Amino acid sequence: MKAVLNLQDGVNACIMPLLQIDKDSGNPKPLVNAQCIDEFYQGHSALHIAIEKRSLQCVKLLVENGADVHLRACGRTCFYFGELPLSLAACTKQWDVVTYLLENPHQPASLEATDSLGNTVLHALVMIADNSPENSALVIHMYDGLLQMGARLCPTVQLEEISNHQGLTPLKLAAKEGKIEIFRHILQREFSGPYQPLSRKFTEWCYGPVRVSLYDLSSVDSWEKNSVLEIIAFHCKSPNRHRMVVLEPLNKLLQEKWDRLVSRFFFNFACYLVYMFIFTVVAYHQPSFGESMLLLGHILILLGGIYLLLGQLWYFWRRRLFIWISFMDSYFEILFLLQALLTVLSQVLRFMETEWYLPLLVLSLVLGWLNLLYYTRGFQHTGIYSVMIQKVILRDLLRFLLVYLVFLFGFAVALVSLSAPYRSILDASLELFKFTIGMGELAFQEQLRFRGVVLLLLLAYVLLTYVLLLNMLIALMSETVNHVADNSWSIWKLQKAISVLEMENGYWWCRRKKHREGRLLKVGTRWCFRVEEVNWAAW
Amino acid sequence: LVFLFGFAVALVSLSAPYRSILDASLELFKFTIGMGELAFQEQLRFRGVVLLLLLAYVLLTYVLLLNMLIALMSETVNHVADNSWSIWKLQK
Repeated sequence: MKAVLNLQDGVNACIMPLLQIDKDSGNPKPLVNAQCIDEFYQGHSALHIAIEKRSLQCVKLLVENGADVHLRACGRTCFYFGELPLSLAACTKQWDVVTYLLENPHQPASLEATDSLGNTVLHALVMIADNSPENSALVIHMYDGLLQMGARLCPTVQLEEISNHQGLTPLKLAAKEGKIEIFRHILQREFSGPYQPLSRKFTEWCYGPVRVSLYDLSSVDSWEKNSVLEIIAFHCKSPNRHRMVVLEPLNKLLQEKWDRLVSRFFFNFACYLVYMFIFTVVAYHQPSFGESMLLLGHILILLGGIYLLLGQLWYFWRRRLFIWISFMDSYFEILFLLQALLTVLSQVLRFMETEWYLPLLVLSLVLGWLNLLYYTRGFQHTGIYSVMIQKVILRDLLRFLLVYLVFLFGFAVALVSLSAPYRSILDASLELFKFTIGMGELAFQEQLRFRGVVLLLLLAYVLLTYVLLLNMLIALMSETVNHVADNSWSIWKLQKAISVLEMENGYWWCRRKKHREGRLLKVGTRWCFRVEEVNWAAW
Repeated sequence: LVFLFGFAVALVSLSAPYRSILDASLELFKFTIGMGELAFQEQLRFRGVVLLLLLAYVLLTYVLLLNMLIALMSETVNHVADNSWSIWKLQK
């Protein structure tokens, strides 16, 4: 290794005696496939050094002498290249080296090898990719080159259908990690010519600016498990998961599924409005002819609460297991579960005959209408700007409230201790808050117990609560006036995609079957989806 | 409107507002102009929870108004660049 590890071009002249000095002399164990044991470069060996040095004669000589090509480096900020000499050559843009490594170097390398994680060269190229305009060209060029060469060498195996150790493929791995640049290229691979079979888009006809294409569909949820549509929507922690859903193969597919399931959305909306009206009417007409209807209303409310609780439970601990929270996009499922639990908790007290049921029955009424805003997503385009909520209030408003509560309680305790409350601090605490939203009461105590000393301290609480509000407003404005983007269409489309993917399964009591999109077309010896596209940017 | 009606009917059902819904709706709306009451009375059996409902109502109203103001500011930022004189000329 130290002989190879050099920067001079002439150091290849000293390995010539060493080739046969150790080869034909003892060495029960092999001579050249030695690996480092430093626990950070376990398996680095000597071939990796030769390949990394941008050298071609050294790697030729080592392979000729009998070096092993299937040697993996383990250990190790790390540099992940695929843990294989072929993957290392591919990732470093060495066409001459990679061609020789698998064409005929004696004991040729395999294009379908693993690296103890299930990844192959195609997985490694996707994983190291980037959204930068420079790396994308290299990744696409090498991916296409290796794909073309695989058919030339071994056309009996599909390199792009080899599963990872997590059940993933390069197409799905590019979607989970968020590599949009290599994802879009894979979805729209043309390859017109002798390499037509290894393509995914088959243009049908073109006339003027109009084109008609047939996209291949290995990314449809129906008749598939762990499909690309679920990975891009559920098992994806990336900020660009919304920009990967407006691509041409997916946009029309989601639109034709949303148009099919738009009646059930409003049917559920109506079935929820009727339930809320009945609940409000029953709650208003408290017991403290018409006596028979009250029992029926209570039974209906209990049944509705049980149904909602069962639905939310089946959603949580039976389908979206291993949620891992990530980012709280399920902002309304928790509220639905809370309302469903509170309703049944309030209604179960009839057997207990406890007067404490009245407050809870009120709370379920407050959340119910508050949950009605959930359905404001399919109603026209309403919801494109409704997503301007819960942007930073999850973080900024939390700190604002934490500071405000401390500044409230400290001043309240100070006012109580200094002094017109007598023994209770609740009165002063509520008066301090009423001084903000309402009118309040500003006076010199009760002209007793010294008095007047407490007034000077009150002049600072108002200033603090004013400046905190000003800072919060400034932060909110500075997060909106600048950094403003028209990327709302993508957010609304992602919300509609999630809703469509949820409604496709059906209800927990009547599991509806699946429906496959596209027709079983054939292009040569393949389900396809026809998309028209009009673009007046010709030339 | 739906927020105000839901809170008013909840407060009416809980027994601070009193009697019917229209007067309760007036009491809830009065908080928006600036004047409000938070004494929550003392003869009410279910006190405290009324205070929680009022706090939730005022917080929701404030956040809704802030979001509306932000949307108005964002909209006015866009179409202010070079359309002041032309509209007046078209009206003339």
